Amino acid sequence: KDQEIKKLVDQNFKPLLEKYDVPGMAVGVIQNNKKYEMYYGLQSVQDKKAVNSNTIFELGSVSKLFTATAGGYAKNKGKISFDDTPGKYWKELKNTPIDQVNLLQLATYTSGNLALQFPDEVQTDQQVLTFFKDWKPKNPIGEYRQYSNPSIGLFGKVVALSMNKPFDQVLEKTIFPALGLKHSYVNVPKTQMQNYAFGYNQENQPIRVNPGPLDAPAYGVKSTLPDMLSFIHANLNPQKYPTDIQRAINETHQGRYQVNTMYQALGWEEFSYPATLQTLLDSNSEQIVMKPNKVTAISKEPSVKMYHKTGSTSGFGTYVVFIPKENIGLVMLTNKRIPNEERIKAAYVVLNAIK
Ligand SMILES: *[B@]([O])([C][N]S(=O)(=O)C1=[C][C]=C(C2=NN=N[N]2)[C]=[C]1)OP([O])([O])=O
Repeated sequence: KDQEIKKLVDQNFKPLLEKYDVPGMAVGVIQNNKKYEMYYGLQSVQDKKAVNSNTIFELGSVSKLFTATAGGYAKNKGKISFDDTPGKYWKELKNTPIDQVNLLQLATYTSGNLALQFPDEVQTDQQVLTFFKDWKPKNPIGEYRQYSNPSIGLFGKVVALSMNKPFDQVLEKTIFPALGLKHSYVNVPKTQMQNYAFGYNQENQPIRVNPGPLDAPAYGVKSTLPDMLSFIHANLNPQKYPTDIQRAINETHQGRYQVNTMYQALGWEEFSYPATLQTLLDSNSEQIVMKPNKVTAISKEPSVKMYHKTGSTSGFGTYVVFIPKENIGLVMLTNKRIPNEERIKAAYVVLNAIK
């Protein structure tokens, strides 16, 4: 039955490469503290270079899981409180309307007036500040979820301030080493550049992620399959990790509110396990991801939880899912974006099939 993991991944993930003309894929499963790595295709088409365990992929919004973790770590070191407001850490925002939004609300997208992206004209340090100064409320604060790069991006920048280090150094010098990660970066160094995949766009042109305002906390991490698998292992089995990072991790698992069947935890999305396929699919529906939705308090506290997160940049897809009580998880990394539904559906069949 260990011998079936490979066959399951070939049945469910492998056809997506022909169907979506994807150059390269890495799929990892972890089960009962045993890791399985499946690699497909090429990290770079023009160089005929294979996907392998050194291959670095862009994680996109799976990056928000690291930001959430950095938030949990800073809360439990007493550097921040989730009841604080950003003006306490970014002086220049004190007494402004955005300083009525607390850090949890920023992290969990409920400021009530923040869209998916910054405006394209917002780019520099000063334009970012200016944007947050000029910010004014729209929906009642804390009542409306709209998925948002600037919201969690500011939470990220506040966490770095509370730690007196820029955000990239928070991850690379504190958070990634505490998790045992060897090849995860906000900035891929010179000596690893030959391991960094090209991404491929919808016209199969090789591309990489562009700079943008507060990109690191929102979508700027790159990692390998083994690293991601270690991250899922941390999440599934955090007793082995330093106390500090354990408390951080636990903090990311606590659901804060519900949108019907989807609970919003810190970074992660949480569901009752077992979740139906449609529950997992509808979590990244146009309605949930693209438009405001009024949240409610958690009514049904799930006893057995599962967690997932999707991520995309223009050239890369990512999906990450784990279920504590089954001691199982999966990671998919592609260097071409494929529909979220496909990633979700393939992971559902594999994880169900293994028990
Ligand atoms: B995350 O992956 C955020 N998705 S996004 O639509 O906001 C997005 C951010 C950044 C890029 C990009 N910048 N430079 N190159 N590519 C593209 C898209 O959430 P998710 O999983 O997509 O819902």
